[PDB]
Amino acid sequence: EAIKWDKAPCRFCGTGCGVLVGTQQGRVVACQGDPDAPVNRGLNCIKGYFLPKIMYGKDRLTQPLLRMKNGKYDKEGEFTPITWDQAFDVMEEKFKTALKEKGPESIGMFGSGQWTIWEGYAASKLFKAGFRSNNIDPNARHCMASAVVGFMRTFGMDEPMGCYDDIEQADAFVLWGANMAEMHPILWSRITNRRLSNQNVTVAVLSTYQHRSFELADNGIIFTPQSDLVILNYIANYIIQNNAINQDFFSKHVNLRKGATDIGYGLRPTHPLEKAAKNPGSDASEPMSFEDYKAFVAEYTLEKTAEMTGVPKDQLEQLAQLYADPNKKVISYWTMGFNQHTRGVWANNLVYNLHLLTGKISQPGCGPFSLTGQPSACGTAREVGTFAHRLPADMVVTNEKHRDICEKKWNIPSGTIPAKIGLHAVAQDRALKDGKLNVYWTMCTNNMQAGPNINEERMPGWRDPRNFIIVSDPYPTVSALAADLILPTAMWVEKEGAYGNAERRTQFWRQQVQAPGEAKSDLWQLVQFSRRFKTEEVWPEDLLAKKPELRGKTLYEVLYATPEVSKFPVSELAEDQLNDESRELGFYLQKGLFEEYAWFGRGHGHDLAPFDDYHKARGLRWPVVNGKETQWRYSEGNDPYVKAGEGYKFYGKPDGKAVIFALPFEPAAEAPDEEYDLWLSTGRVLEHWHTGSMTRRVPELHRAFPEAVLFIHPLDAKARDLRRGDKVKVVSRRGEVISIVETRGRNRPPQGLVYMPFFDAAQLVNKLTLDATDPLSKETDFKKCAVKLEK
Ligand SMILES: Nc1nc2c(c(=O)[nH]1)N[C@H]1C(S)=C(S)[C@@H](COP(=O)(O)OP(=O)(O)OC[C@H]3O[C@@H](n4cnc5c(=O)[nH]c(N)nc54)[C@H](O)[C@@H]3O)O[C@H]1N2
Ligand SMILES: Nc1nc2c(c(=O)[nH]1)N[C@H]1C(S)=C(S)[C@@H](COP(=O)(O)OP(=O)(O)OC[C@H]3O[C@@H](n4cnc5c(=O)[nH]c(N)nc54)[C@H](O)[C@@H]3O)O[C@H]1N2
Ligand code: SF4
Ligand SMILES: [Mo+6]
Repeated sequence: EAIKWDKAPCRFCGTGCGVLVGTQQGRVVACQGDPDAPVNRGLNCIKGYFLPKIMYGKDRLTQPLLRMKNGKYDKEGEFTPITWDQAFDVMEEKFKTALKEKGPESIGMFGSGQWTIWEGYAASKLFKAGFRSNNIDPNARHCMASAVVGFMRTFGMDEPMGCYDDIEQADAFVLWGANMAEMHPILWSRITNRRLSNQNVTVAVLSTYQHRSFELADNGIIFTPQSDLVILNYIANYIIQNNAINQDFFSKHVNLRKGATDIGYGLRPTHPLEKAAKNPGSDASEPMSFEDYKAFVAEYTLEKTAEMTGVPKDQLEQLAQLYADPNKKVISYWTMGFNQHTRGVWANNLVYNLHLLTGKISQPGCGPFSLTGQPSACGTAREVGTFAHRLPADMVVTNEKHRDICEKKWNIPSGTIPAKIGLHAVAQDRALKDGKLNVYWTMCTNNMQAGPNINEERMPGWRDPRNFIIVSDPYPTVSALAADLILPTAMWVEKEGAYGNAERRTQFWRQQVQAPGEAKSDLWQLVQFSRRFKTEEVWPEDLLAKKPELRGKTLYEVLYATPEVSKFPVSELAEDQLNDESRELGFYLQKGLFEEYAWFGRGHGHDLAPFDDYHKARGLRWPVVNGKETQWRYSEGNDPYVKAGEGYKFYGKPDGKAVIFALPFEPAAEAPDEEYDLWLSTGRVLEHWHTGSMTRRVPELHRAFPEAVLFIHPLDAKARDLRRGDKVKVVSRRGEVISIVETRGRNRPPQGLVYMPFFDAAQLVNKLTLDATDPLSKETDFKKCAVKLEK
C-alpha cells in the first residue's frame, strides 16, 4: 500500500534518462528522476514527468479486432472482436498462403527502435531464421540509417566513440541542426550548465530556422537547406589552409578516399531524378591522394560558402576556428538534420573528416557525437539488426561467413538464412502499392502517419485488397484504423524490458504492472505465433535433409524453446516478480534470448554485460569487458581493444585506420520553385512524441499544444494575407493539409522557409512530404521539400 519504486529507463527520447517508477495497486501512479542514474541525476522533462499517464489512455485496445463481414474476414469489413486463437488462425493462413504462392519475399514486418532488445531479437529470428525473409525493417530506417551507414564507412563499427560525460569537459559545442533544447532536453540542460558556469566555453548552433536552442548560442547561424555540405567542406578547407592538421594522428590513423557522386534520390527508377542519375545509389569509393583532397576542398572558399548558405562570412570563420584551434576540446552534435537528408551519409562522413583531420576524437570532452532519437534505436534496431540487410552485432545477411555464424549458433540448417537483401522501409511502401508485398505485420510503429508521402504509396498499398495488414499497438491509431487486423499490445512497464540509448548505455527494467484485458507484449505475440508453423512449412526439403532431427519441429521449438534459449528456470525470478511471458512458457525467456544474442558481440567489440548485471546497474555502456564499462572507444587506456602504445585503433577496419571521404555538395531532391515557393521542414515539439498517439492521450500535454501549427516568418504571412491564428492550407505536389498560422511561436523561420510538426493526427504533414531518400542509407529526407499556401 506504500508506493513501490523501481528503476526503468524513460519510455521516450534517446537521451535515456533513468527513472524511478512508482506503482500502487497494479497501477503506475508516480514517476520521478532517478537520482542515481548517471544520465540525468534526477532531472526530467515534461514528457518524462507524464510517464504515468501514457498507459491509461482512454481507449486502450483490450482485444484483437478483425475486419469482418457476415461471419468471415473482409477487407471492407468492420473491426469486430475475435479471440487470440482466431487472430492467429487468420494470420497463420495469410502467411502460409503468401509463402505458398510467391514465397518469403511477399511477406514483411515493420519493427521499431521502441522495441525491447529481446522483442527485436525475436523478430529477427522469426523472419530471418524462421520464415526465410529479410523483409524486416524498422522505424529506425527513417532515422539512424544515414548515421549507421556513415559509421560503417568511416569506422566499420556502429555507434559513437564518446559519451555524455564529454559535456562537462568540452570547450566548445557545435550542433549541426540538432534542436537539443526540445529533443534532448536533459543533454541540453547539462550543456547549459557547462556553458553558463564557464566563460571560456563556446556554443555554436546551426539551424535552418531559429528555435529554442539559439538562446544559448554564442554563434547562432541560420543556413539554407542542404548547404551544410558546403559548410562541412569549407571547414575542412580552413583547417588545411591554416596548417591545423594534427600531423601525428593523421599519419598513423587516417586513410583518404573519394566517394562516387551524382547518386540520385532513392525514388522509384521511373522518376526524372533517377533517370538523370549518373551513379544511382552507389556508395563506391577509391583511395585518394592528400593533394587530391586538398584540391577538392579548396573549391569550398569562404566566399562561395557565404553565398551558398546565406551565412555571414565572419560567423563561418568563427565556426571553423573552433575545429582548427589545437587546444579546443570540441563536441559535434547532430540528429535528423544530418540524417533525414538526401546526402546524409555524406553529411555524416563529412563531419567526421573535421574531427579526423584535427585528431579530436575518443577523448573526454572532445569528439563527434551522432545523437539517436529513439530510446532503443541503438540497443534494439541497430545492435540486434532489425533491418533488411542485417544480422546481430553489425553483421550482414550479404556475408556468407556472417550467415554461418548465425546459422551455427541458432542451430538451423546451413543456408537457411537468405542471402538477398530484403525490402527497406520505403521499398515496403512501394512493394505494397504494387501488390508485391501481400502480408505485412507492423509493430510498435505508426507508419501510416510517420512515413513519408502517405497518399502515393502507403495508403493505397495498405488498402489494396491483395494485401493483409496487421498492426500491434496499445492504441487505435491512424495505422491501426488503416489495417485489417489490430492486435492489442502490452506497453512499457507492463513487461520486462531493455532499451539501449545514444551513448551505448543498455538499461533494463523489471515488469511492474499488468496490461489491461488481453493485451500482450510484442514478445508474446511473435513467440506464440512461431508455434503455428512446422519446419516443413517454411524450410525447403533439402535444407531439412541437412538436419533431419528438426523435421516436425515448430519455429517455436526451433527458435525460442531450444535447450539454449530455455537454460534459465523461472525460479531465478523473485517470488513476487511479474513476468507474464516467462511465467507462461515456464522459463526465463528474456534472459535466454538475451544470452544467446549477447554471444555474437562479446569478444568482437560490442560486448554486452552478463544479463543479470543490468538488472542491478543504472545501465552499462558497452563494450563491457571484465566488469568494466567503456566510455571512450578507440583510444588507448579507455578501450580494452586498443593495445599498449597504439594511441588509437579503429579496429572496425582491417588496418585499424578511420576513413575520410571527399564528397561534394549536391542539391536537395526538391527545392522551392515558382509555384511551390516555400521550403518545408518538419519535426517535433517538446511536448509531443512522434505521432502523438501516446502524448495526445495525456490531457495536459494535449492542453499545452492541442494542434499542429505552421511556423512562418511575419513577412511571408504579411505577403500572403495571412494573420497569426488564420486557418491555412499547406499544399505540395503530393497532397495537402489545413493548419493554423503561427508568426510568433518558438520557431522563427527566416523568410522563404516554413516549418511543421507531425504529432497531430488531424493534420497529416506526411501527406505533403517527398519520399526521396539518401540513396545509400535509404533514409527519407523529411526536412526539405517545396510547398505553397493558399488561404
Ligand atoms: N520532444 C520530443 N523529443 C524527441 C522526439 C519527439 O517526438 N519529441 N523524438 C526523438 C526522435 S526518435 C528523434 S529522431 C529526434 C529528432 O530530433 P531533432 O533532429 O533535434 O529535432 P527535429 O524536430 O526532428 O529536427 C528539426 C531540426 O532539423 C534541422 N534541419 C532542417 N534542415 C536541415 C539541413 O538541411 N541540414 C541540417 N544540418 N539540419 C537541418 C533544423 O535545424 C532543426 O534543428 O528527437 C527525439 N526526441
Ligand atoms: N514528417 C516527419 N516524419 C517523420 C519524422 C520527422 O521528423 N518528420 N521523424 C522520423 C523519425 S526520426 C522517427 S524515429 C519515426 C517514428 O515514427 P513511429 O515510431 O511510427 O511513431 P510513434 O508515434 O513513435 O509510434 C509508436 C507506436 O507504438 C505504440 N506503442 C507504444 N508502446 C508500444 C509497445 O510496447 N508495443 C507496440 N506494438 N506498440 C506500442 C504507440 O501507440 C505508437 O502508436 O518518425 C519518422 N517520421
Ligand atoms: S530528456 Fe528524454 S529520456 Fe529524459 S525525461 Fe525527457 S523524454 Fe525522457
Ligand atoms: Mo528517430
